[PDB]
Amino acid sequence: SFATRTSLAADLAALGLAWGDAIMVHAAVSRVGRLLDGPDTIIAALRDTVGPGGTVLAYADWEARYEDLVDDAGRVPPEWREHVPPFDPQRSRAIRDNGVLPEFLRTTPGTLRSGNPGASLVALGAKAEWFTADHPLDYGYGEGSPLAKLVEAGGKVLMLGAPLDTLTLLHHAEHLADIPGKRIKRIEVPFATPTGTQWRMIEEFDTGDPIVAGLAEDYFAGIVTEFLASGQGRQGLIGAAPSVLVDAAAITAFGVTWLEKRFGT
Amino acid sequence: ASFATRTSLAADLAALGLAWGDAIMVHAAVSRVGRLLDGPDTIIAALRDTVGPGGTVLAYADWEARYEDLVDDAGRVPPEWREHVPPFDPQRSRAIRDNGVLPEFLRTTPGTLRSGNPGASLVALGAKAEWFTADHPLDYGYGEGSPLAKLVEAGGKVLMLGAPLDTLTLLHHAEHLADIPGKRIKRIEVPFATPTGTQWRMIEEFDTGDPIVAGLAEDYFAGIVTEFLASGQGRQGLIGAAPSVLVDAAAITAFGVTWLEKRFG
Ligand SMILES: [Cl-]
Ligand SMILES: [Cl-]
Repeated sequence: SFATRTSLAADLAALGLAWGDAIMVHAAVSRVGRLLDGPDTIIAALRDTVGPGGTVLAYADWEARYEDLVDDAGRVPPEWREHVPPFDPQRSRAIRDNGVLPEFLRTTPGTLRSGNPGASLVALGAKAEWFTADHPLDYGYGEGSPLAKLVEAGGKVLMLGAPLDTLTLLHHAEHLADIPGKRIKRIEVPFATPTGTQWRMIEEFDTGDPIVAGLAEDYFAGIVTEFLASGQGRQGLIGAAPSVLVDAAAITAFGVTWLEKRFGT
Repeated sequence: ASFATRTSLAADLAALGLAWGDAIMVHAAVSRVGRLLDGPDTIIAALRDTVGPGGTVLAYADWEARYEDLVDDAGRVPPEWREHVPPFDPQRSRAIRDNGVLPEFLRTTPGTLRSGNPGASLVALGAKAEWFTADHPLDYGYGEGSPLAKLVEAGGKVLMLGAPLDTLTLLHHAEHLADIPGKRIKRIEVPFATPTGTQWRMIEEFDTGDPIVAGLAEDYFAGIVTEFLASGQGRQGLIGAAPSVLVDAAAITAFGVTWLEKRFG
């Protein structure tokens, strides 16, 4: 049978999602079961559960398919530059590699989208403007980023059936961790401007593979599983989906400690 | 792989016979097109570039209407479910994604309009978008005065861009027009969003979920299209990597009516 916006809100409240929360969601929509409005049922239920003073967020990123073309310095070959679609935070699609919910949130009326393309978040609700403002273009998973703001605001992250290694916030722990050997990525990015396309080199720690050597690609999942084993966070069903709800500040500190124990001096 | 671009796709579309000023309805299987530098949006952009500002780009939106699984044998929603069913909102309801994401991506392109009969709804973007989407009759929404009838009246075109040939929605307008006996009729209750809340209405139309009459294969539209091509009409060729078929809307409609009337008839 169908789960509804009402039934999902009951499940979310039971799992610990609280009135006024800033909630970042990662979802595997099919695992939730039958939904009367599909992915939009999830968005509506989240909004119902945090209420008007809460904020609903997701990781947008952008497709940036031209990245396959760049040279070893990260630059776009001259013959391709004119063809590459520039980033526009109001128009560029969210990436769909981990389901359609971020794109569906992006196109829900009222949603705002932050300005660092590959690190961009979407936000809908009371603090959406603040969460998406002034996203630094370099090291966009670090200080002053939407992820840093989620920690500062005491926000939460919900894995709604999503694979645990897709918890984007742990890239903020990677950025913060005092460990050596961090992998740095440099890539040229085109930005839409009223005066035309402006290209800029972006530098950040790589988030496409673990920040340091010796880790499997899915190592974030193990960090989350250890966090839960330590007695932190909450687990329960949302619809039919096994789900995990964690405090943003708590999981970030745990991930920093996890990395510093294994790679620090 | 190489990347197709909005420039290269526009060249392919012009080569296939798409013309400046055309009203073009597109059905697309994005995966058949090969690598696209801006994904499905490359296709939309190339279509707009080829027809220009005086042209119009259309697609079949429909809507998910998942509650249809709940209706009783007269098509009505049982009382315990009525409050939970998301109402149709032409500006908000997703396009159905059964035949790919392009209609939904077109729907969320700035400026696109969406017609008011949910299950028969078209999206339209361009010079005649208001006319194409206005006053869509709620009963028999594939018939007179519908966006599909208007496409025929305007001398528009239909492009199967890698799409299976039996997904040519316009041939449901031929089914509506054909003077044949035994036509199957569908009745279903539909909720509409309004300023004062949900308003329910019974909709009646010829059933477009199965062939209009008994004795036809489920994919019989595909055979009509290939017979149309075999008669010397229409154009065939690649768009990007995708085998594609471009037909005149008025011509394929008359052909399909004649095809049905010859047989049933
Ligand atoms: Cl879905
Ligand atoms: Cl379709």
